[PDB]
Amino acid sequence: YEHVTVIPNTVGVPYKTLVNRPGYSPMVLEMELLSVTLEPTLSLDYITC
Amino acid sequence: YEHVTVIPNTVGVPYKTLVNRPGYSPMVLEMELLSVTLEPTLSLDYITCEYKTVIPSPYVKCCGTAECKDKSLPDYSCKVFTGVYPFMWGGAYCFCDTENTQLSEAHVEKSESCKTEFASAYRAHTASASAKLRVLYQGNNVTVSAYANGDHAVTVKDAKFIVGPMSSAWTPFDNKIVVYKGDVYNMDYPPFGAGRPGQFGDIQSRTPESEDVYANTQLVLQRPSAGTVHVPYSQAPSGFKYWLKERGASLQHTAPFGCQIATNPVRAMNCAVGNMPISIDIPDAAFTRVVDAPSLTDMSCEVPACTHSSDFGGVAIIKYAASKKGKCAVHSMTNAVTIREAEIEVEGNSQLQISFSTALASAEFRVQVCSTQVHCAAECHPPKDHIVNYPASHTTLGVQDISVTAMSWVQKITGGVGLVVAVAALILIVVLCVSFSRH
Ligand SMILES: CCCCCCCC/C=C/CCCCCCCC(=O)OC[C@H](COP(=O)(O)OCC[N+](C)(C)C)OC(=O)CCCCCCC/C=C/CCCCCCCC
Repeated sequence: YEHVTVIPNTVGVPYKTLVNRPGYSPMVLEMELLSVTLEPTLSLDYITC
Repeated sequence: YEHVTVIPNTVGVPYKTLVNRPGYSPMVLEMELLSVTLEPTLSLDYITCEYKTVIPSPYVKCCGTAECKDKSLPDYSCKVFTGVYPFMWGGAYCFCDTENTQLSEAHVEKSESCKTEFASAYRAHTASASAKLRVLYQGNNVTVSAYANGDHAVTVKDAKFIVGPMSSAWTPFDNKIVVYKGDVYNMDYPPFGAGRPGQFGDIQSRTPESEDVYANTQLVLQRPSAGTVHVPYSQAPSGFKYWLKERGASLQHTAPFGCQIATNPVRAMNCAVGNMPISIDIPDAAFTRVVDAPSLTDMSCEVPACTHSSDFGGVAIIKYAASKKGKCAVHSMTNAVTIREAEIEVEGNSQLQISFSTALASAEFRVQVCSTQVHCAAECHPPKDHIVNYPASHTTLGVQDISVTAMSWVQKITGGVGLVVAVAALILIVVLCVSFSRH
């Protein structure tokens, strides 16, 4: 059962989301962003020494 | 005690029936059709096969002219060609350069493959239905097989079953059918002895072992090439071989109602048309006195969750208080809702769970445990899967006005419009009364 949810991008703060499906008992998932990384693609221009 | 009921002819879908004999605890029987077979009566018109052209070695008459003979062979042809100068390997065959004739002659016959490779052209009169049924009786599955003509009652476990007759005479075979070996086709083959050349039926025979053969292949003899001792001819190619390539799709792949076709004998299996009248006779020893049966009071029913998903997508929980321990019949008194369970064990003060299938988006129905019924209702969600590999267990949604609760919107709008119309009519009639009093 695909369940799309949105949590704020804050790191280290747990967020509880409710996964509810008819015929099945509701499920709650506790999730917590441990780390988020942004990796720029670099195109070196020149080296200075 | 004898009971009669009618079930839809759909194969593989169980149905529940209620046997409410007065003075006894009601009994619920479940019957499911395992297979339904139609086997038409066949009369063999003729057979077709590949022909062979029998050519005797030509008679080349040296220094003279031969004469055409005559006989009654299937497609006998004879022609005398004059002016031939045939050559064999060692030199000319005829002494003189001319005044020679060749007596070419040929006929046709059944091949030797007609014992194995043939197509039978039948005439299907009428079907003799026969059904094999599985009935859940006394909490036991017992398989009952019998003819479906409404007669030929069969007895198992002291019960007497009579099944049929078919509610519909529909059959997937026309009057004229042909069977190759496993396939059957609905085709209108030519009359025996009137078959066209180069088409199915160019050579016919009453039986594969018969000797008399009709063959119309327009065999025409042709003039032999100069200096050759052959017998050329022009003939329409075998129509049976042409048919084999251009057969098309058999009845097994084109029949409606999801029919299945077999052979030896030819049958039509699982025709999903009509309904099956079935009558059951049960011994009095099977029933129980209503007093001796457990009695149930203080029944409450709730639906924790439900879904109209064609596969018992709903569950109902029923609380109850029982007089004594014993089996009890569960029956849904609403065609729109089908309940899987048939009988249940009941004891003390406890609760029991049942599963039901429905098409209503809002379920409202009365479940009748033995001798006592309870109202039940809840909302049904729609399922997520679009397609499934099995038929719907429940019946159709409903032939009439089974729209869901939250039709309260319809009630509200209709009531408001009716109130406005009633107010307008009242104003009209009061002013009419006032104006009619005035004079
Ligand atoms: C001044 C103007 C006058 C002009 C007159 C207008 C005439 C127009 C009409 C002609 C009628 C058209 C019918 C077409 C033929 C269909 C036949 C059919 O094949 O019939 C399908 C079935 C009916 O079965 P039957 O009874 O005939 O079979 C029993 C048969 N016998 C009775 C013989 C035993 O139909 C079903 O079952 C399907 C069930 C599906 C139910 C759909 C529910 C739709 C509900 C919508 C509600 C909207 C939400 C409200 C929200 C409002 C908020 C404000």
